[PDB]
This record gives sequence, C-alpha cells and structure tokens, in this order.
Amino acid sequence: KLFLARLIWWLQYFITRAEAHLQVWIPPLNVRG
Repeated sequence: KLFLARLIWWLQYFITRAEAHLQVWIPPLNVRG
C-alpha cells in the first residue's frame, strides 16, 4: 500500500504470455537422458 503495487498484475499478464511463446521451439525427447 505505498508506491507501485498497481501495474504489477499487468507485468505478470505479459510474463505468462511470453513464457507460452517460449515453449514453441523446444524439441520433444531430444536429450538421451
């Protein structure tokens, strides 16, 4: 309840959107283990 604490939710909304696009170039079952 003092400075900021207002647009924090807007920033999180974009972080989740960016992460969704980040998992589009990962190769499924690429490493041997």
